[PDB]
Amino acid sequence: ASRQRKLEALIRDPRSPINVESLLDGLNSLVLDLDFPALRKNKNIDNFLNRYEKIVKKIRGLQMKAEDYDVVKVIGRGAFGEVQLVRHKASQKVYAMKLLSKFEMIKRSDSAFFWEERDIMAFANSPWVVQLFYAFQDDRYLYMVMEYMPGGDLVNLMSNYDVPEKWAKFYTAEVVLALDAIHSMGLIHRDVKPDNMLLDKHGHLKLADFGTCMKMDETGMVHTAVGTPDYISPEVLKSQGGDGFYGRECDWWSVGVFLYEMLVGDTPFYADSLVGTYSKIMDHKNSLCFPEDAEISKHAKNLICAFLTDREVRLGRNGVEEIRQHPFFKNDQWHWDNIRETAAPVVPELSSDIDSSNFDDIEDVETFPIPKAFVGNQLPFIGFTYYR
Amino acid sequence: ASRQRKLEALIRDPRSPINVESLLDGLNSLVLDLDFPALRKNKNIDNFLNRYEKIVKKIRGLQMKAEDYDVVKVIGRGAFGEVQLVRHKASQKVYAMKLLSKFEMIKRSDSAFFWEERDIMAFANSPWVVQLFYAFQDDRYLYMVMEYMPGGDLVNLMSNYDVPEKWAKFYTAEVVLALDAIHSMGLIHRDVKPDNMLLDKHGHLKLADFGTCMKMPDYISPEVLKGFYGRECDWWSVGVFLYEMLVGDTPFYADSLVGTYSKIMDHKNSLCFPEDAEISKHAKNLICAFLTDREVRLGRNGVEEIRQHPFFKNDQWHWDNIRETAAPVVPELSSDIDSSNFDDIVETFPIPKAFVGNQLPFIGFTYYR
Ligand SMILES: COc1cccc([C@@H](C)NC(=O)c2ccc(-c3ccnc(F)c3)nc2)c1
Ligand SMILES: COc1cccc([C@@H](C)NC(=O)c2ccc(-c3ccnc(F)c3)nc2)c1
Repeated sequence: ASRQRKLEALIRDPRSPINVESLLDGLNSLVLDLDFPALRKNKNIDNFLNRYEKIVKKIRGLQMKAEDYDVVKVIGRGAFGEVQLVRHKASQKVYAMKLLSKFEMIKRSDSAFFWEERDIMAFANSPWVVQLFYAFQDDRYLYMVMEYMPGGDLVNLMSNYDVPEKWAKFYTAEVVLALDAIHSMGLIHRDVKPDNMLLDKHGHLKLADFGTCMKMDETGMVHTAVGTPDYISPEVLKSQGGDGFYGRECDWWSVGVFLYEMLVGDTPFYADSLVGTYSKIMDHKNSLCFPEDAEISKHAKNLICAFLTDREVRLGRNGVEEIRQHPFFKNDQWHWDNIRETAAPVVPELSSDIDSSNFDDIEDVETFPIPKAFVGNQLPFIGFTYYR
Repeated sequence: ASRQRKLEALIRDPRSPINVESLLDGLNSLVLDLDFPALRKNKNIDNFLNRYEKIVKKIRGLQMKAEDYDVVKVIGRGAFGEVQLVRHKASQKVYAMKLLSKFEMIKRSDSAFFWEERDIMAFANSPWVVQLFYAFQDDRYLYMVMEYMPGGDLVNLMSNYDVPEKWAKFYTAEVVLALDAIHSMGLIHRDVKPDNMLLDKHGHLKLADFGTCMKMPDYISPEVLKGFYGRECDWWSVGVFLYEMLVGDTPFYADSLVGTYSKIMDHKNSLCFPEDAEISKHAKNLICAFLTDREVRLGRNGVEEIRQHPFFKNDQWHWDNIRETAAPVVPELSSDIDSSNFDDIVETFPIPKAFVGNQLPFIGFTYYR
């Protein structure tokens, strides 16, 4: 039949919401939401659960789960969970596994952010994005098994090394190509910073933490929770108070803040309080001054000022090409088409497959209540499971 | 990787409860049970339905449905629905489609019977069972698309024809082989009768109506008229069937129902063959062999003792080739929608306040051959 080929095409497609893994999540979520002593007083619910008792226990055994991975060490912490350095028990392969608590996401009213984060890492097929091999879930958490990045974040690098300009040219250029890939996918990052810039086994850049990512409207804009204030742009610091819009330019601001921090040493709009940091970002024409002691070229000064302006005249409105032709980026080391295949400034010297010397030691769990009626706490997480 | 091959094996298997069609039923049922104005006041339910709004409307369009079939005529009626003679709009192929109301099955507390009925017709792969090509559903009904049997039931045949013994030998033997196939599958029919015995385009037998089937009042046996009971209760009804064709009336007939029940319990005394009736000694012997107490009945120790009974001897057919020989009454049918051998023959669920789950018993019913 002509309709049956169209139906089988939808189920085979991994982007589709009615794939085999998503359909299995629907069944697991339905049984998890229904299987309680109170809800089994309903005749329809009791007879359904008894039919699907044995097969759901079988599928839970066969499907991927937290018990398949040994937790080596906690390597990062966030709002709704943590990032664990893990080893798969069967294959002995090392991964970085991000956890996200379902209770905390439901409680704090933020349970849509992970969809774009899963899709960016799973489906970008880009060397600038951290690849997602497996996504899975249980009653408590969502899991995202990713390629481990043993070189560590760019906060680690700036603390340990006094960064010269040739190194800054490299890492900025990689950030430019990384954001261009995200902008090409139809997305604004909203939270570009050294914490979200990770270094691989070879010392080359990939981006992680795509929680603040939102898909652009048809114009190239987006219309509500924010990152750290040091790297946030002034147009974002007005839109948060009542409606407001902003485009890809807000990411390019943060590249200017990033390029300032490596060369100078401190953040350009730094203050003791948070209110001071916000005020300096709004007054960026007057407050942006380069320290006289600081070792910075004229071209790098020019590029930071080109990024750190009002949105309407900023560098990166009219494509990436104007950023790429800027004289700062000229060198006799790499070109734009081959930067990721050249030798990195800092190649990590790693002692083992579970070496986390480039990550700092992380310092050290309420569940859902057993409900009276149907609440549907697992329904927002149907479709999350993914197998490469 | 070893677990993923086992998981994909379960989903590919059409007998399995977690196949692709059953998983799609789970999604459709979840959306049907949840999509109401009251339940959308829950944030989790509203955001789930908005994600799966467009794709569920798309799958409902692509999947099989009642609108794909033109209803020619209603050919039977039952407790929870009807049997429609139908034609598929695309292919122009004629089928018999059984409807079953979801409201009536939920209300009267009987919503497990259809599983064995679907599985018997879908998966028997036997010439004695009516084949199920497609099973599907909507919010209101379950549907079972079957091969049309234009020869009609054996009630039709006994009314129209005065049935001789050579004809009775044939139709009884086909019933014996038909029940043997059902008994081989691990099932007791519980309701063997002329209404449930249909004749195909060639005048050969298939069984329909497998509602009373479970896995191991004119026609009901005395052991059922109280406990537990085996395959022997079907073999009683073959004796009642063989009596009705040769004699003309039911052996334990009464005016009231209470009279019919009493005569079945007193079957040693009440079973008398009319003196006017044209019946052999061997056919008398076989009816009496079937119409006894369960403990000494014909058909306890396999079908072989029934097959070797002298009544069934003839110079027409053998047991291995009976269904390939010429039938007694071959139907003379004028068209693919001829229903001359069939006689001429709606409250919904309330919009609920909370989650009730009225579609949950019907998850897994959809089947595509
Ligand atoms: C809002 O809920 C959250 C819960 C947990 C964490 C976070 C944020 C703060 N962290 C990340 O997104 C994040 C994700 C991957 C990695 C990573 C990737 C590859 N190799 C590594 F070695 C580490 N690092 C950091 C947020
Ligand atoms: C449970 O509620 C019910 C709802 C409707 C009906 C019935 C029972 C009484 N009828 C049947 O089962 C039944 C009878 C004949 C045919 C059939 C099969 C093939 N070719 C035909 F021409 C007719 N198919 C099915 C019960």
